[PDB]
Amino acid sequence: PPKKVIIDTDPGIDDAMAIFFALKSPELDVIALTTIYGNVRTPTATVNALHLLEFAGREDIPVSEGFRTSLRGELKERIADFVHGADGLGNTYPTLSDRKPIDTFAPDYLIQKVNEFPGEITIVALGPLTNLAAAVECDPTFAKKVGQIIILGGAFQVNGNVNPAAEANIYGDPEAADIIFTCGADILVVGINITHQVYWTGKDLEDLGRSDSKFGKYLYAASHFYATYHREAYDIDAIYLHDPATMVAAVDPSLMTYATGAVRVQKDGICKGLTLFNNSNKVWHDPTDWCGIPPVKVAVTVDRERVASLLKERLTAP
Amino acid sequence: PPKKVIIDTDPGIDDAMAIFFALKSPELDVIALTTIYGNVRTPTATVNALHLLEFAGREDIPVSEGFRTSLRGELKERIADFVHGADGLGNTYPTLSDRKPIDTFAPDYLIQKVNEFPGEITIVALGPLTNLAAAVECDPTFAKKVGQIIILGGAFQVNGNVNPAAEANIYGDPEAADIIFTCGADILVVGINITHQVYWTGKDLEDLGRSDSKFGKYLYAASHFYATYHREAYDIDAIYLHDPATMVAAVDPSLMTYATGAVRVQKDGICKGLTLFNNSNKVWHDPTDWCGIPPVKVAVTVDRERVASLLKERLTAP
Ligand SMILES: [Ca+2]
Ligand SMILES: [Ca+2]
Repeated sequence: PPKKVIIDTDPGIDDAMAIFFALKSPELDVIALTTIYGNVRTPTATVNALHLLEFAGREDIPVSEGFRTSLRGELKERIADFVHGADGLGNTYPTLSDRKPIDTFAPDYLIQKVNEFPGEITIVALGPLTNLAAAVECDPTFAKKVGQIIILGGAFQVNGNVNPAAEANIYGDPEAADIIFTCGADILVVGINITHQVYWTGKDLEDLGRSDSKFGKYLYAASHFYATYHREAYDIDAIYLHDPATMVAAVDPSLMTYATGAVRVQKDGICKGLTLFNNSNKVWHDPTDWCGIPPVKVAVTVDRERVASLLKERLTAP
Repeated sequence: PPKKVIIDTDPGIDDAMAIFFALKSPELDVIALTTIYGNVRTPTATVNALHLLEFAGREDIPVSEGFRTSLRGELKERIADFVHGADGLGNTYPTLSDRKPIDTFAPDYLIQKVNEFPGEITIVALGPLTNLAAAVECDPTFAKKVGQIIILGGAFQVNGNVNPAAEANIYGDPEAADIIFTCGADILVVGINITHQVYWTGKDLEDLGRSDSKFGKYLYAASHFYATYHREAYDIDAIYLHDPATMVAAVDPSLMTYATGAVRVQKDGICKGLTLFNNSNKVWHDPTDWCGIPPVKVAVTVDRERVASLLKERLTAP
C-alpha cells in the first residue's frame, strides 16, 4: 500500500469531486492525470485538470493530454454546456495559469507507465474510453499489464442519461467502449444503475460549503450550476455523484457487490452506446456475440449511506 | 361479453397451451387463428394450428396463413428445432389431416375482420409481428380500428432468450416490431421479464398429465421435449409459460401491473431485436427517438400464483 492510480478525466464538476477525493484518500497514490473530451473539449479538460492540481497543491502530478476526437476521428468540437457550464467547472471561471501538459500523448503515456509498473497501475476512467482503447489497439499486451480498470459508464438494465438507451461516457465513443469491454483486462464497471443510488441533497452540499475545507468550499461553488441542471432535468433537490462514487470503488471496493460476465456495446443507433451485460447462466444453444468474450466485474448493489458518508468526511476534513 | 379474439401464432408447444386455454375460457370468443413463422415454418404452423382446432373440436374456427418470410423478405426457411421439435409439437408427430387454411392471406384477413368489427377484435400476437405490421403498412386506419393488441415479446430491462439482448418474437422481425410499437394502437406488451416469473414445475406438468382432461393430457405429451430444453439451457426442473401467460392478460388483465410509455426496437446487431421502453415520465433536453412516439402499456409485475393457478384449473377441468 498505497495503490498507484492514473485518472482518465473530462473535468467536469463531478470529475473535480473525484479528483479531490482521490487526493484526500491515503490508500491511493495519484501518479498522473490523463485528459479526454466529454463534459468539455480535450484542451478545456487539460486546462481544468492542471488548475485543479494547482489548487490541490499537488503540482508534482503530470497532466497528459489525450484524444480531441473519437477513436475513429469523429469530431468532438462544439459540445453541450447545460450540465457543467461554459468553463466546465460550473461557470465559476477560475483564474487559470500558464502551466502546460507533459507533451507526451495520453495513450502513449498510459502504455509507458504500465510497462514501468506492471500489475500496479489502476486506471480510473471517468470519461469516454478513447484514450484507453487507443492504448489497447497500439500495444496488445497493455490489457494484461494493467492492474485494474475502473470504468464509470453504461446503464445496465436501466434507462440511459444521454438518451433512454445510452450513458454519456459510452455514447461518447461506443467503438472505444466495446474495445475495452472485450480487451480482457481486470475491469470494474460502475454504471448509472448504481450511481443514481449515490446522491447528495441540497443540505449535503450546504454542509460541504459550511465546512472549513479548501476542497469542500471549492466544490460547493462549482456545484450550484450542476444542482440547477438536476432540478430541471430530473426535478430533484439532489445531485448524482457519478465520478466520485467510481473513485470510492478504487478506495474501498467492499462497498459494492459485483456480477461477473461479458459486456458488449451497440455502436449504431437507435440504441447507439447501449451497454449489454450477460449474467445469464443460460449459456447458450448456438454461440452469441457475448460467447467467448472475457468476463468483467459489473457493480450491482451499493451501500449508498457509506459511499456518501466517505465522500464527505474526506471532503469536509480540514 | 365475450370479447372477440384473433390469435397470431407459431405452434409451438407454449402456443398450443395458449390456444387451448383460450378455447377453455368463456370470456373469450376465438373468432379466427392466423399463422406465422418463428418456432416452426409458416406452412408447419398452419398444419399444427388446423390440427389443434380439430383436437379441440372447434373446427368452425378459420385458419388464415400469413408471411413465410420477414416483412422485408428475409427468408425464414431452415429454423431451430431444439426448443419445439422437428414437428413443432414436441416431437409427438400427430396424425394430421387434409383440412386446409381459409385461402385469404393473414394481413388481408386481419384488415377484413377489423373493419367488420371495429374496436371489438383483440389480436393476441404469440409470434413475430410480421402479419400485423403488413396490415398496418397496407391500411393506415387498421391501428385505430383494432380493439387491443396483446403482444408476447421483448425483454424489458432484462436479458433476452435468443441472445443476451433479444427475445425470440421480436428478433424474428425487428422491422415489423418497431412498426407495431409505433403504430399507435391499444397495445399491451408482455415481455420475458414477466413470463420468466410464470413457470410450471415437473410436478405441475405431472398433475396436468394425471388429470382427466383431453387438453391437459395432450399438452403433457408435447411438454416432454420443451422440459428437456429448459433443463439443459436454463438448468431448471420447470418450463416458462410464455404464450399462455399472455393469454391470461386477455382473460383477466388485473393479474398484471402496467407502465405507460414509448417502445423502440433496434433493427441492426449486436443488439438486433432489443426492445427499449421509455417510462414517459422523462423530460428530455433535446428530442430522442422515443419522443413523439405513441405510448403503449408494458407489463411490469405479475401475480405468478394466480396466473399459474388459472392456467391449470382450466387445463385440468374435464
Ligand atoms: Ca466525467
Ligand atoms: Ca410463440
